[PDB]
Amino acid sequence: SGFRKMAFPSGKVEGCMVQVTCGTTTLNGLWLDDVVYCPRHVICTSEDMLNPNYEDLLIRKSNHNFLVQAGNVQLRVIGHSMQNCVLKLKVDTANPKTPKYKFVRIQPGQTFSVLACYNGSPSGVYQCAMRPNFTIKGSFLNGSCGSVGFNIDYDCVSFCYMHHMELPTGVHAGTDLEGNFYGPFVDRQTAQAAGTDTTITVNVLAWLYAAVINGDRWFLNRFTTTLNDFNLVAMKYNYEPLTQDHVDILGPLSAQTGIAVLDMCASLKELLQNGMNGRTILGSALLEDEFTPFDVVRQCSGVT
Amino acid sequence: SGFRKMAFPSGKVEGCMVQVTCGTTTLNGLWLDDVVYCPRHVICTSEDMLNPNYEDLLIRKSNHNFLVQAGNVQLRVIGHSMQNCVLKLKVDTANPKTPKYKFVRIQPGQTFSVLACYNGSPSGVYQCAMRPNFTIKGSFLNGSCGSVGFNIDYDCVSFCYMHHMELPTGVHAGTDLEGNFYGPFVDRQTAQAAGTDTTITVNVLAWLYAAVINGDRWFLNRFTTTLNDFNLVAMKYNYEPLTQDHVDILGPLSAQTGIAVLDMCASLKELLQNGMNGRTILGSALLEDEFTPFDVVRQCSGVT
Ligand SMILES: O=C(Nc1cncc2c1CNCC2)[C@@H]1CCOc2ccc(Cl)cc21
Ligand SMILES: O=C(Nc1cncc2c1CNCC2)[C@@H]1CCOc2ccc(Cl)cc21
Repeated sequence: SGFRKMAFPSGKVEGCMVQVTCGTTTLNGLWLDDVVYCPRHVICTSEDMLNPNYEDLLIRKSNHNFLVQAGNVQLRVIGHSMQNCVLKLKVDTANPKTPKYKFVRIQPGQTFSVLACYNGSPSGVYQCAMRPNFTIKGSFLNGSCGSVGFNIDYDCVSFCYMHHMELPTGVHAGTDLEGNFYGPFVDRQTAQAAGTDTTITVNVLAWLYAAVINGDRWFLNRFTTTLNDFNLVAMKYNYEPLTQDHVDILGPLSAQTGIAVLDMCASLKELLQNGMNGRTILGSALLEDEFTPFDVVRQCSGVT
Repeated sequence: SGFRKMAFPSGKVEGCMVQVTCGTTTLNGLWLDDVVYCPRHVICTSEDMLNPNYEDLLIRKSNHNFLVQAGNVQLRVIGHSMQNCVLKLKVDTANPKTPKYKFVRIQPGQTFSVLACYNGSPSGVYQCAMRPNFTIKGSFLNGSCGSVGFNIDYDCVSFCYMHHMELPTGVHAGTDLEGNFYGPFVDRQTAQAAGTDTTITVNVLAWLYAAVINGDRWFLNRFTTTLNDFNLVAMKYNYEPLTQDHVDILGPLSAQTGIAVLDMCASLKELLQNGMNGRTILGSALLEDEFTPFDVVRQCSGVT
């Protein structure tokens, strides 16, 4: 028992982190097979970030201008190409620690682990959610760019995020591993609006089921609701609308606990309208939305 | 910017996890150099746990009864000894992935990362605190015993915890890597009282400094207090008494923010007496005590 904000073991990803330097800019790269992936802004100076023309900036760079260091050894760069907002540096050596991997574009509301890195070295790992507005609330300092987010399914690492930018609001923005930004963001130093963020309703419900499994049951009530009535409340409290697709993925948790999805929706409705009344759920005084129904099933069953 | 409950990268520890089986009991072991460390209750059946005589139970076991599997290969056990509540299995092969390491006994209030494992395989990593009552609030299912807690300082892994038991309250108890339980616990299936738990005051103050660094400043007030007045309030709210030693370790955070330790104590006093008034600090609606002053300095500076 017990329920924690658990990250995936980061070993398979640590073995892929390298340092990439171009001119005076240094950031993190991801070495998979004979390719190193990093944010394309490694070719910019601070002044270039105001309005960069990446095609023109990259044209002035050659393979020998990209310094790639893995641990203490230097990698020989034999090719370079830009794909959307990432640079792909072809190296003459395959990473011997390359795990089985995939590049995946996650959906808003999905969770992943971030391995925060500086100078190609890992400092920490944490679990977070891709917000419905395509930002992440990470912990990233200067030099953290190129740090990646991922999920693991037994021996396969599905890379889903690469860190690029911190918005003036202190929230974070990045790309998938093909260099496409999540959200409307561009890699320029210009104030960019992240949309209205909402609470990931399906995740909160999954976390309420995780609380029932671990013994926190005070929030259970004698009521029920409909998907329509619940969504009227969710919209009022800036929660994402719950669909039958969301109800479907809550099925295993509904089965284990014997608490129907709409009954759990009624508990969530009362918590939204009345608050916690100074009480806690799984050690939190607010409604947690950073665990998906899959995360709750995985943690409660022991998937290694 | 941003502040997360960050765990240490778990790679160095993943390379040390093995599965240990003795009879019908399987749990996790820690392979360092030519020794495998695991909870001594691996030699018990469920029935034996009621009132085990470990000296007598171990006497019936020989080296060949301890099955140790690392990944897919079997390790040859050439010796066995009990040290307090851990078994040390001498193997004929040194773990080639043994990182630089130390065995350390942490103090109550200190934090560490847990690599939860099942059948010698890592499933997740999370950061937690050793409670003032020597329990931890982990996330451990059946088969998680032998999972370890640790800290990392550049290339050295200081192992501080090995998981052994879940109390009837759902909280967790374990030993240091010499097999000494943290707290008054014994490895027997008998209801055991964990003392009154308290909030780790120095950690809450460090986390308030981390909030100021990241922009959450609403809780700052025009007041100050004394160590005596503050401790009268801390005792009322079941907080640990703050000592000059605690004030001393908050020094770097006090310097960075320009907010004197007793001024931050006054903010904490008002938060204890009045609550948050429906507001959040670093995305939490309660006072977080799972970040030490060292953790806040490390995360805010970027120690890899
Ligand atoms: O956001 C950026 N980096 C950064 C990333 N993550 C955390 C932190 C920082 C910098 N301050 C400390 C915290 C850079 C600098 C600003 O101008 C731009 C513009 C576009 C892009 Cl893609 C990147 C950047
Ligand atoms: O606590 C124990 N294991 C366990 C450990 N962590 C999490 C969970 C469990 C079991 N239930 C699921 C969650 C075992 C069984 C109970 O009797 C004892 C008595 C003493 C000792 Cl050292 C160990 C144990």
